Amino acid sequence: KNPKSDKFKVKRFHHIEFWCGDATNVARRFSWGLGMRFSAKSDLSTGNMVHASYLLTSGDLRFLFTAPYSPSLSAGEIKPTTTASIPSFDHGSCRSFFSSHGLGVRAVAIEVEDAESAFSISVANGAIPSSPPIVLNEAVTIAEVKLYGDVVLRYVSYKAFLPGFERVEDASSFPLDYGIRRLDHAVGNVPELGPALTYVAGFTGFHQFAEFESGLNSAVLASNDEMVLLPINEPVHGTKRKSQIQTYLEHNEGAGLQHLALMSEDIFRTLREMRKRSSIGGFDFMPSPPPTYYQNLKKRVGDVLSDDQIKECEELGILVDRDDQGTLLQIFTKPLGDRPTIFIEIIQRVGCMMYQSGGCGGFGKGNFSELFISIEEYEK
Amino acid sequence: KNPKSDKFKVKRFHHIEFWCGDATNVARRFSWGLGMRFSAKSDLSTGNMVHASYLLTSGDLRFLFTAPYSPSLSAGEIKPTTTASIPSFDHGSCRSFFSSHGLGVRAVAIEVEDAESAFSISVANGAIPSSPPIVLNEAVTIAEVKLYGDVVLRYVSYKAFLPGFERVEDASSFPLDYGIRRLDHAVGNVPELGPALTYVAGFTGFHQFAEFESGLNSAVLASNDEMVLLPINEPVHGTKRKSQIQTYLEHNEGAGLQHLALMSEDIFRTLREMRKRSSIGGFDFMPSPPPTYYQNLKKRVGDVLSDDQIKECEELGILVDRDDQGTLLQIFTKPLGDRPTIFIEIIQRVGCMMYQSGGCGGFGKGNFSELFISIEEYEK
Ligand SMILES: Cc1c([C@H](O)C2[C@H](O)CCC[C@H]2O)ccc2c1c(=O)n(Cc1ccco1)c(=O)n2C
Ligand SMILES: Cc1c([C@H](O)C2[C@H](O)CCC[C@H]2O)ccc2c1c(=O)n(Cc1ccco1)c(=O)n2C
Ligand SMILES: [Co+2]
Ligand SMILES: [Co+2]
Repeated sequence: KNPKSDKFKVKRFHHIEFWCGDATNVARRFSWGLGMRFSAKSDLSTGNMVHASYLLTSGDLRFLFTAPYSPSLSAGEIKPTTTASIPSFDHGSCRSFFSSHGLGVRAVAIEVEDAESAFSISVANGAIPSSPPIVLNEAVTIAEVKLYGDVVLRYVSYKAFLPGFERVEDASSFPLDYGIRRLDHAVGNVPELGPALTYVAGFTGFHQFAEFESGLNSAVLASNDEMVLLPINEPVHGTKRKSQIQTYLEHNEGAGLQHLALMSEDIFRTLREMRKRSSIGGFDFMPSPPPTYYQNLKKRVGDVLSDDQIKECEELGILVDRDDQGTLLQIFTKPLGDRPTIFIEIIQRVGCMMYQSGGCGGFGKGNFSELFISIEEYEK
Repeated sequence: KNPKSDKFKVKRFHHIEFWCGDATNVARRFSWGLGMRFSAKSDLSTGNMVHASYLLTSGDLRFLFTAPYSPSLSAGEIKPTTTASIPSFDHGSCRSFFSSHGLGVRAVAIEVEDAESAFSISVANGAIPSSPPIVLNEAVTIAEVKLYGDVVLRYVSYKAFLPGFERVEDASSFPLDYGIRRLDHAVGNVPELGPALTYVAGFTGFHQFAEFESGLNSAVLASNDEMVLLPINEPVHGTKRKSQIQTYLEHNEGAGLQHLALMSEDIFRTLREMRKRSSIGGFDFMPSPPPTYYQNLKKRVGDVLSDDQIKECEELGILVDRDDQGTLLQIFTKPLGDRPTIFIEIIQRVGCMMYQSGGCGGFGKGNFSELFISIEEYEK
C-alpha cells in the first residue's frame, strides 16, 4: 500500500556529504577503494577560503568530502561576503561533528522541485530547521533540516554540481569505475525508533515501506515512487549478543548514519574489483558466510540465477535474499574508518520490472535468520 | 668540521607519527601511495580504548598514524590503568592539534641508548618537557620534549615496534614496496630561525652541518655521525614572490614540520611506481622543470650518470644537485593533505663512500638558482 503522501515533490538522492578532518585523504581512499571518479572541487584553488570540498562520482552516485580550513583564512569575511561554496558550512559545527563522531555522513541530500517550498512545508510540519534556503547564483537553492543526531536532510533544487565548484582537469580525473551506479538507501541508527519515525514521517509525508530476533528493530520510510528510501534502526536490548546498533551508538556518541547502500549494475564485477584492492588501500568486507549458506541457496534462489552464478556468489561472499516480487544480492564492508560505526553495502536488485521499482527484494532482513541457521548447519 | 658534541648517544630515526582524525583512511592512502606495508596496529581489536594507531613500514622507514577514539570509551581509566599503548597520547592535545593544524607530524622519534638519560640531560639543557620517561613493559622507554610548534622530539630506547602493538595478520598485510628504505631528514618551518636553532642545538648538542635569494634561510642540525639531520627554515620577508615558508606558517597556524625526505635505493623505480598511482589514490608531484633544466644537467652531472639516465630523469621530473663530495637526486610531492603545509621529498644520494656518510650531496639548495635560470632560458 502506497498512499503517496509526500508533502512536496521529491526526485531522487542527489549526493552524500562526509565531514572529515582532511578531505583529500578520505576522498583518495574512497576513490581508489570504490572506483569513483574525481569530478569536481571547491577549495583554495577555486577561491574557497572556508572549506575544502571534493566530489567523487560513479554513475549517478555523488560522494562529497569536506573539511574545514583554519578559520584565520576567512576571518575578515561575513556570511554575505563568504567564500564558502556551501553556505550551511560552519567551522565550529564541522570540527565539533568530526571530533564527536569521527568520520561520517553529515548530509543526505535529495533533489526536490523547490527547495524553498520543501524547507517551508517541512518546518511547518515539525522539522527542526538547520540552514534556511539560500539561492546560489540564481541557479540552485539549498536548504537543510535536522534528520537524526547531527545528520541533516539536505534539499537541493535546480531552476534549470553546485555553483563555485570547478570541473576537475582531465589529467587529474582518472576514469575509475567498478560498476556502482546510484545510492539505493541510506540508513540511520537511533536510540528510539518510534519518535524517530514519527518526526521524519511527519515533516516529509514519507510512508512506511512494507517488509516481508537478532540485532535491531527497523522500519523504512519511502517517498511516493519509493526511490528515496530511508530505513532507521533501534537496538534490541537484553539479548545475549550485544546489538551492533547499541555498539554503534556508544562508539558514534549517539544517533547517526549507519550504512549507505550503493547499487551496482554488476555486483560480481564490483565485488571482484573492490576485493582486489582491499589490502592495497581499499575497503575490507565482512567475513563470508559458511559454504552451507551457498549449500542452501540453490534451494531458495535456484530459479533466479544459475548454479554457475551461485558458485560465483560463493567466491565473492555475496548474500542473497528474496521478497515476493524480487531478489536481492548484497554484501557489507567493514567499517569505513577507525570506529565501528558507518559501513557501506553493495547491492543489486533483480525483478519488479515495469524501469525497476524501488526496494525490489526488500533489504535482506531474512539473511539474519538464514545466516544463523547456516552457521549451525556448518558447525555440526 | 664535526665537533661531535651530542649530549647523549643517538642512533637513527626510529619513526614519524602523524596525528589525524581518522587513522584508517590516512594510513591506507599513504600505504598505496608510497608503497608501504601495514605491519603493526594498536586499536580496539588490541584492547586500546584510547587511540587507534597503525604502523606502515618500508625498509627502515616507519610511519605511525594515530587518531583519538571517543573519550567515553576510556572514561573509567586513569593514567595508571590506561589502555593506550602510547602513554604520551592525550585526547585534548590530539584533537586540538588536528583542528589547529590539519593533518601533520606530531612526533619525530629518534632511537637513543637511554631515553631516561636523554630526557634528563635534554631538559637539564633547556628542553621543554612534553612527556616524562615511562618504561613500557620493562622493555622500552619513551620520552618526549618540545621541538618546534606542537611537534615533539621523541626519544625511544630498547634494553634489548612498541609493547601492546600487534603484528598484522599476513592476509591483511600486502607486501607493497616501491623502493623507499629510510628517513633521510625531517625539516621544520619556524617564524625565527635563530632562536629555533639555539634552543634545539642547546639541548641535544647537535652541530651545524655545513652547506655548499628565493624562499627561505635555513640551517641543518646534525648528530655526531650526521645520520639524524634536522633542517629548519624561516621565511625571507619583503620579496616579490611570497615565501612558501610564510605561506606554510599562515595555513598551518604556526611553526611545524614542513617536509619529510625519504631515501630510496632506486629513485627511478620509486618515482615510476608513485607516478603510476598519483591520480588513483596516491600522491601528486610538483610540476616538472623545463627541459632546459635537463638541457643543462649534462653540463653539471654528466660525469655521474649517463645521458640515458639524465633522459630518464627528464621523464620523471627528478632534480639533481651536487655538493663537493656527492650528488643528490630529489623530487617533491604536492602537499599531503588539504592545506599547503606538509609535503614529502624522495631522494637518493650517490658518493661519500667509506657505508655512505650522512648528507652526501647536501639538500639541493642550488636547485633553486638552477630552476629560476632554467625557467628564463626556456622562456626566451
Ligand atoms: C545492515 C544489514 C542489513 C540491512 O541492510 C539493514 C536494512 O538496510 C534496513 C533495515 C534492516 C537492516 O538490517 C541486512 C542484513 C545484514 C546487515 C548487516 O549489517 N549484517 C552484518 C552484521 C554482522 C553482525 C551484525 O551485523 C548482516 O549480516 N546482515 C545479514
Ligand atoms: C624543500 C626544497 C628543498 C630542500 O629540501 C630544503 C632542505 O631539505 C633543507 C634546507 C633547504 C630547503 O629548501 C630544496 C629545493 C627545493 C625545495 C622545494 O620545496 N621546492 C619546491 C618549491 C616550489 C616553490 C617553492 O618551493 C623546490 O623547488 N626546490 C628546488
Ligand atoms: Co541495507
Ligand atoms: Co629536503
